[PDB]
Amino acid sequence: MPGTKRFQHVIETPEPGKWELSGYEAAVPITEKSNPLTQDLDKADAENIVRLLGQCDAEIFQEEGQSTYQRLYSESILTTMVQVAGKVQEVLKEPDGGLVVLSGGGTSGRMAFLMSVSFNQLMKGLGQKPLYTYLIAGGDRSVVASREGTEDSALHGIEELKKVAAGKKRVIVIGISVGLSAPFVAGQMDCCMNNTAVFLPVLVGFNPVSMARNDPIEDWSSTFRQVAERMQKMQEKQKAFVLNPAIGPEGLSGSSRMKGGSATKILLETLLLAAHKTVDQGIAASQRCLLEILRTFERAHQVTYSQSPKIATLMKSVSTSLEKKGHVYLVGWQTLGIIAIMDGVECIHTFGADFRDVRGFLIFTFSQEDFLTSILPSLTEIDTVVFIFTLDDNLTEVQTIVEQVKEKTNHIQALAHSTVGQTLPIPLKKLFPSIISITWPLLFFEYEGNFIQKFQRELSTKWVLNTVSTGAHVLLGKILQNHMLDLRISNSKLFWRALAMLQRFSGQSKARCIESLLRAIHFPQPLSDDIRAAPISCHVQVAHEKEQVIPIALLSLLFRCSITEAQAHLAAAPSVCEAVRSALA
Ligand SMILES: C[C@](O)(c1ccc(-c2ccc(S(=O)(=O)c3ccc(N)nc3)cc2)cc1)C(F)(F)F
Ligand SMILES: O=P(O)(O)OC[C@@H](O)[C@@H](O)[C@H](O)[C@@H](O)CO
Repeated sequence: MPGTKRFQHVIETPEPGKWELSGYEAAVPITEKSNPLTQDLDKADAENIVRLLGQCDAEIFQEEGQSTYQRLYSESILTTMVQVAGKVQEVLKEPDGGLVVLSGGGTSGRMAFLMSVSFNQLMKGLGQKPLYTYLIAGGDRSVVASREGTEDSALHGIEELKKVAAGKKRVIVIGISVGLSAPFVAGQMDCCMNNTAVFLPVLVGFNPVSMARNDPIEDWSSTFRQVAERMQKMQEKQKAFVLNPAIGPEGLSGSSRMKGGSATKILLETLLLAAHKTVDQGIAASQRCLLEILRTFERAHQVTYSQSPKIATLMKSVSTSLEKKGHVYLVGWQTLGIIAIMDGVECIHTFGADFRDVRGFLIFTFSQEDFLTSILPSLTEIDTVVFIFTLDDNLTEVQTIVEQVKEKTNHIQALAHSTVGQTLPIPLKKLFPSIISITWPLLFFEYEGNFIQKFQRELSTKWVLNTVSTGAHVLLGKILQNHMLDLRISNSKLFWRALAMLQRFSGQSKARCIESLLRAIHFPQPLSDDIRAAPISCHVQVAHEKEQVIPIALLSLLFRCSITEAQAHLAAAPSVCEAVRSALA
């Protein structure tokens, strides 16, 4: 019937109590699963939230149990890292006409960008031509914007890839998609396999290939799953690689910007840095070199969450200022500035939040005086401003701006990275009472810009900011158990996530859930056979423009009522969240 094929890959809602034994659960990709640790994240206070997310992050480093999924420290994965470092070396010997592309959508694209800069700095420092570039769904602008809609085209991915691979002779394309999901990446990987002379694809994500996305892509014939099964067959001959350790579900379900983006850096910085540092030594990359780097990243998690209490306190002050209706400013220097802007932007699509609600700044790129002149005026009693820097930064630029803001704010906390035995200028630097000092043991780096120290700090800041931004919103009651129910449908994945969430919270059939969602999306237009059979992109395009799509659809299901009736009830309620939670009860 109309729509059957569009919706075929969707599994039926299991009966009450049979969610386990249906094996609906067994087919939910790890990246989409509910994390058991965060069952009650919506009831944790600020310190528990910090404890719970630090613990979810720790799962990146958990080793394989004895019939189960390969993980970061499993031998098959590390061996694949080794072989990939190998192939990157080949290109580093023959830079002429060589290129290395790091590509993803959303946060995968963001992570790509940072890494491409770093390894370009590193080749610069050695006086070598930069060989890295990045690709991101929707073009360069996407690096620092909420543009969730742009990942759904495989021709787009391929076009970007063809632009940059210009007239190169040897191209490594590292397609990153946490969910093994983005059609932007799938097209690149497939195109690489049709020209193996030139291209070597390397696919990075965090699901087993058996769980890779398998619904049709609108502008492409193969599914991500097919593309990844075929890359895996090519790996036996070293013409493709799939690098896909499980890292366990996200603490906020399906929020792959968190563990996923972190694991992307951990995994790729490790491997790229091993490759570089072993070419000039005339020595193959080896498990042992990678391990050293992985264990350093693992210490970085411990070190970072040593500051949990003060992490929780920044949480409380970010949530407060949002709860009144203030804004939160994230002020950082060099690469940590960039990461700040990335965090704030991601809050737009992740929590429905305004661009002003949690925004980042680099010294979006506003110089010292420029920030003092334009932004400084807009501050208020109830706002919160966060300073993020190292002791290597230019602390006269720092303290100035802090001085200025201190008058207008009072809620300022800060995030400071030091090697042990560095001190804070002004012992009266008690402009910040009780800082989040994060102090890094001395380590034996040998490259000029000390790249291992940069990656540690970036990763640690990422974790802090991710945990704060995410925690501040959970405190406001915007998250249900460990799901963001009220998201904005802006791509096909988000559309499947919504339908999934409707089945889980209603317990009602697939067909009912699908019908409610399409009615909520296209109201006031009734369901027609065309709408039922339309490409998912049609539903996305319409839903992306509306508010409360998913809650309305869930209310209509729970009260077994019309869309007209569910909107009226929502408008009659004190808030979306209360309407939903009391309807659930
Ligand atoms: C955990 C939960 O059941 C759930 C179950 C499934 C999904 C989900 C399942 C599949 C998709 S998807 O976009 O089709 C997809 C995405 C990635 C992938 N590798 N495979 C499929 C998106 C979301 C999301 C959530 C619920 F409780 F949240 F509903
Ligand atoms: O890396 P994937 O699975 O291809 O996901 C790509 C993007 O959808 C994803 O990073 C999204 O922007 C984030 O908001 C999810 O937290």
